Amino acid sequence: CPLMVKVLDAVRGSPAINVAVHVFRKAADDTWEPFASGKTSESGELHGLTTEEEFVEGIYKVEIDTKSYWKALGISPFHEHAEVVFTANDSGPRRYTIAALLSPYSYSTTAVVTNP
Amino acid sequence: KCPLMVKVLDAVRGSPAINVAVHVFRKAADDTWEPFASGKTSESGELHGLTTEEEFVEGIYKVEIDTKSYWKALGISPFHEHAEVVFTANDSGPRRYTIAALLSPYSYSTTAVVTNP
Amino acid sequence: KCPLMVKVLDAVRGSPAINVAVHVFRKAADDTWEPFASGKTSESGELHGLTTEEEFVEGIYKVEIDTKSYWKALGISPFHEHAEVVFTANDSGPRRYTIAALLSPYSYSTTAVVT
Amino acid sequence: KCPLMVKVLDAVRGSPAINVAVHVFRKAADDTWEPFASGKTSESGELHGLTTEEEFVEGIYKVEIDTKSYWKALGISPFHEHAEVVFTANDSGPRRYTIAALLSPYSYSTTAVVTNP
Repeated sequence: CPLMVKVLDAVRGSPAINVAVHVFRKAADDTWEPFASGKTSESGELHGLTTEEEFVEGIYKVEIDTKSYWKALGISPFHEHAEVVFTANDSGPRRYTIAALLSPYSYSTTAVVTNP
Repeated sequence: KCPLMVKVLDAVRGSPAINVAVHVFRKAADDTWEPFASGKTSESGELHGLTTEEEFVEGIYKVEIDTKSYWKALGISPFHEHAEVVFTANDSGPRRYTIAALLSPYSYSTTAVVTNP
Repeated sequence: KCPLMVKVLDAVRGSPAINVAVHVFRKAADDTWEPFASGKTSESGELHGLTTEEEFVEGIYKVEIDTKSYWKALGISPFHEHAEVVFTANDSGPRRYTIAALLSPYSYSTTAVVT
Repeated sequence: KCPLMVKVLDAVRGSPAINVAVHVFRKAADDTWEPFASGKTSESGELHGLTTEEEFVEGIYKVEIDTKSYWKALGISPFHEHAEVVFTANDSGPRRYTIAALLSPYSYSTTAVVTNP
């Protein structure tokens, strides 16, 4: 699990469940080609969408379908989705995880990176 | 601009919090918090003139924001009773401090920015 | 009364970010982003005049903040290439939108305020 | 499991905040905070097994994080003296509590997630 995305719902005080996660990689033609997709559990965490072998150096992008969740929960959201664009494995392999705290019309993204 | 400013924004409505009790305390020689200044948040959420620059001496200060009052009125059950921030003041010169709070029913974030007059 | 305002702060130095490039795009009918506006962040970190109220159509918008450029000079290698904020503007009608982004070398938070 | 857990990160370094002191106080009937539990944040940046469910009671609590000491060790000048989270525990029934804090030299955020076990 080189990449893991954790999603939490602030207003409900419970992990956000059933939000779509989509991962893209920048290609040589500066175009985003799909990399992986996932579905977040009731624990609020989606993992295993990427393996170390498939993961390689490049500029990625993670999309979280925060729009559909709040319609399902009945809230009108401001943000269509959350996008986190970052270079990966610039100097050797590393472990990247992206945490997202979600509210209607407000969200935060934090990334902690460990070498092993 | 006052040396201490407090701004609160609401996540659920995307608007600044209105009518939130804010309390300021100052440390004492006996390590006991003493009341320093109290205010009521406006609709804009920005409060100025709470403490005068001359009456803002170097020391340890605490600012509290009434989280329960805002949410018990609007109808959402709070997780936090209130938000408290503690910091040193006037270590070197009379700087201006701004304390910004992003408010959510079960979360909040606090940031501090300093401006030199 | 600029409908779109971008506010950027630097948590590491506790001061507003200075000399930050910001770009704004609007989605086209071909589902492709097309440049809409751009600017340069001042010392205060608050930007105005990026767009006009009259020329603010009801479409999907994206805001890009050149986080990598800022922290490259300051000497701390940043995690994020940049910051992206995607939203559907003028869903119910004209209004004022404020986008506030708190920056850290390895984290950032975005909050939206409507007048 | 553990009724209350506190998990802390660092923002500028992109690493968990290690060697950070955590102190928990419980409010008394005399409005006096009693030292309830104290711990040190692990290398993973999280603290677990802080309180027993039997020891945990239905009252107002408080969590303190030693922000000042952490930045002194790493060599960066911090703004905040400490981080304080206050809430009402077991208002209705026993539930799991998790308090998350993301630290930066001049800002920090606190989020709380509660689920019925």
